[PDB]
Amino acid sequence: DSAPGQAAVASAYQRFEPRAYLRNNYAPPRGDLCNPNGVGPWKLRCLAQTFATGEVSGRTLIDIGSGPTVYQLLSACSHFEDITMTDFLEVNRQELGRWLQEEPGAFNWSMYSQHACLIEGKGECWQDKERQLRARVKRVLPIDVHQPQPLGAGSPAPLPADALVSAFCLEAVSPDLASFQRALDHITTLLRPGGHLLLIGALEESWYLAGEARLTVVPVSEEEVREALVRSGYKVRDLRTYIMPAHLQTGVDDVKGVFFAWAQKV
Amino acid sequence: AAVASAYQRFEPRAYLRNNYAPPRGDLCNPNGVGPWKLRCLAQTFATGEVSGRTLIDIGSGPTVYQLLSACSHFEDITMTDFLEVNRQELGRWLQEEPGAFNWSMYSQHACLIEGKGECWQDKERQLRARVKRVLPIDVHQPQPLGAGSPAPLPADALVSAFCLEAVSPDLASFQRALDHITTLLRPGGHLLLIGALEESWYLAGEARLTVVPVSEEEVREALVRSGYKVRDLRTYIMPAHLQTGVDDVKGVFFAWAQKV
Ligand SMILES: Nc1ncnc2c1ncn2[C@@H]1O[C@H](CN(CCC[C@H]2CNCc3c2ccc(Cl)c3Cl)CC[C@H](N)C(=O)O)[C@@H](O)[C@H]1O
Ligand SMILES: Nc1ncnc2c1ncn2[C@@H]1O[C@H](CSCC[C@H](N)C(=O)O)[C@@H](O)[C@H]1O
Ligand SMILES: [K+]
Repeated sequence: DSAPGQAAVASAYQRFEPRAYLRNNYAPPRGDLCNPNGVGPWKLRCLAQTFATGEVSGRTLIDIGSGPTVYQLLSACSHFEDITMTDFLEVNRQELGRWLQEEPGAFNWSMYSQHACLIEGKGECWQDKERQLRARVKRVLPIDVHQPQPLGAGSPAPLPADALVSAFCLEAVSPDLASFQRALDHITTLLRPGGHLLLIGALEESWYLAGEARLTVVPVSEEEVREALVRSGYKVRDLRTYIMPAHLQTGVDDVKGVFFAWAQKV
Repeated sequence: AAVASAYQRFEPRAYLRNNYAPPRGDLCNPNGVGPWKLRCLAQTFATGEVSGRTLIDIGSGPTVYQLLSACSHFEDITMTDFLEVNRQELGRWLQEEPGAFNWSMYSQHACLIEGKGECWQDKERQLRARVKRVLPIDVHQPQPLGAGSPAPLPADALVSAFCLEAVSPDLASFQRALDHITTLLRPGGHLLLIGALEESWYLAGEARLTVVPVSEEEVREALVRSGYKVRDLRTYIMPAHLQTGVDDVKGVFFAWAQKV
């Protein structure tokens, strides 16, 4: 079973809104980094503090379902010299490309880049951060989390990878907890034993709007998320919860919170 | 008595490209003169020992960077300059009009050095908040603001960057103009002064201006001669890659002194 639900999301995402998605989630005021209790700051804080331990370093990194965004690698690029970026839609790989080349009409991430520099407290100016990322991002490859080999056979990516990053993928492209738990299993086939996984997801989210489609996805929870990481060969080192305030409960989702997980593969 | 007429020819927008656009205004290299200046101010304030209610910025010119670290410690500050073209240029930045100079790059790097987690927009609007007025001034006057000015004298603290040395023909009229502004300060109030070292001229478009060449120890002697006690005085040595054709400045000094 379970392949029908998956096919439902692949359909829902063919209506996907590359630049509309950014304007409505990462441009102000939904993305206001001035607010220190808010959600942009929190995600970036979790990423900066985790790499601050230095215990997550190496050679190769893979972003799992990057979408058309980068904030999730900002604090992370000073620590890996080979970044792999991935998404399922060509039109999202193409919007990232609009940003690696530095065109006008590419999304201005600079206000995230600065906040990350501020949190890391190393004196870095956001332009050198943005130059570092554009150096280390070596490839941008198609991804499907529901395959047994998510990039395909003989993929370009240097494998195994030393760590993994993923923001709002699995709980957002999986229709049932079984689909999730197996997708989490698929990407760990890419993480070398002893490497680290950094995850960010929605909590108790069952429906959201990708372009025009109203797709159906798993109401996942903090405790289910732990249980699923252990089930796949990790030990959970960190697991933090953000409670979604009233200021951003549009009517686009039933998202009640967001979680960050740091787990290491045994 | 003979006074620097040369300043009516001073283009503000060309001074701004000369000094605060890159290379000198590229804050990415941290051995550079821009970062260095901002550090001195943040460090002096992070002590909390400079604090109060009122602050006056003398010879501000068309610049604002010198109050970024400052506005978190004084609720009422006023900015001053001799020339109207400059008070107008501050006007357009504080009121957010167009044609206004983009200072964000400097706000950004001040939020970075302090490390309060500050949004650089919050820093900018806190300053626009706390600037109350933009008044003219002549530092050679025994009273440089005129009588009965809107300003709340005596201030808790003063700031001045690249002013006195850039407006005095010789050491003594500089030493005089320093005397002239100490009169503006509450005893026990603090002075934060930045200027050029062994500079003699600089360019501001068509204007070609004259500076008296001063040294670190000369700069110290003049502060005690005005009734100050220096709690810090440091020197930046202008590196080759910032020696362009806009002046002959050889270094930059910073001073933290307390009126006794
Ligand atoms: N089978 C598949 N296999 C592999 N990859 C697939 C598959 N199917 C689809 N993808 C690709 O996953 C990407 C999901 N993408 C948007 C979803 C998040 C969205 C959901 N609603 C709650 C949540 C939203 C985001 C922000 C917040 Cl705060 C909230 Cl509330 C992540 C964006 C980026 N990573 C980000 O961090 O913003 C997308 O680019 C697909 O193309
Ligand atoms: N006689 C005088 N009395 C007081 N200020 C004067 C003056 N003659 C010129 N000035 C001002 O002193 C400034 C010197 S350069 C401006 C320095 C400024 N604080 C900065 O950081 O860039 C000029 O703006 C000029 O208008
Ligand atoms: K000068």
